[PDB]
Amino acid sequence: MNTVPFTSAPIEVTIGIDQYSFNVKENQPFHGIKDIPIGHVHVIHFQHADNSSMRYGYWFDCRMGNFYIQYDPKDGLYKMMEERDGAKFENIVHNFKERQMMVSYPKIDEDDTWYNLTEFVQMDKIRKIVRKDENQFSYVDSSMTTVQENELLKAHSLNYTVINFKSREAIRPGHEMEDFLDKSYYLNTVMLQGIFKNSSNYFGELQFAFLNAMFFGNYGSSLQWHAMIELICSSATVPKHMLDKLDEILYYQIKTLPEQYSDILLNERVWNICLYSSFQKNSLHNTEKIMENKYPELLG
Repeated sequence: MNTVPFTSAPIEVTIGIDQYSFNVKENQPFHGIKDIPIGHVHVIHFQHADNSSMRYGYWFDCRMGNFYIQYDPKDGLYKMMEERDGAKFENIVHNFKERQMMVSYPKIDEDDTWYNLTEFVQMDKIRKIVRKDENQFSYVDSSMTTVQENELLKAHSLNYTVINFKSREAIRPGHEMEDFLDKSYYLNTVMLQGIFKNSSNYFGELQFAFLNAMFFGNYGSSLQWHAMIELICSSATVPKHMLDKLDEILYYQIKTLPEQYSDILLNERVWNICLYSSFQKNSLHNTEKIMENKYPELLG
């Protein structure tokens, strides 16, 4: 299907669906979101009126089942659920009067923003990162730490591939100076060939990390997104089309960020290195341009 119904909206909440956002008044007859473009992952996210620091939400793919949202009194949270296929369900969810109480997913923008933010993101990879369980959708919130964050402090965590520059996995014995300065071995042998297998899987996790940082204020995800960028930029040897694609991917991401700088969304230190010092800095034409236009404060 392409509708995500809500049982009701008993409490005031700001609802995000992908990059769009609307407010639902307490007990306003609201019964969900209709006309969702099938065949991209999607994310629905929530922020309550009384809670500013806490965002929470669900990544899902409408091709994998029928999902709906139900408010849980115990928890005071909106929860995603799966509903088994059925004629009766279809008939209530597609009823004209019911659909009049739903908000329509906005007609696609000519920049094709969502597709460009999620081109490489795949629901099955998302489930491997977030939690392998009985649900086909994945819960994320502002507080979830990453496996990496969990180790820096020496199952409810974000299992991103750990990208550790100071680690011995980054340095070949006998190449201590070379691999410290040039991350090509780490990027190509360890990460691309060993772990991700290809650049699409690498970009998928980079895109997912970015979206979590942005929609949930998840710092661990911001950390991951920056690390994945810096790993490419600080490698003297990068597969040909990978560099060109990265500039385009980053451009859309920077474009979608809020106008107000936030140090949990953009890392000034890393961005200054990538844009102005890194080996691949010249490959980031479009990204550099929008970064300077949008956030001159951070850059000089």
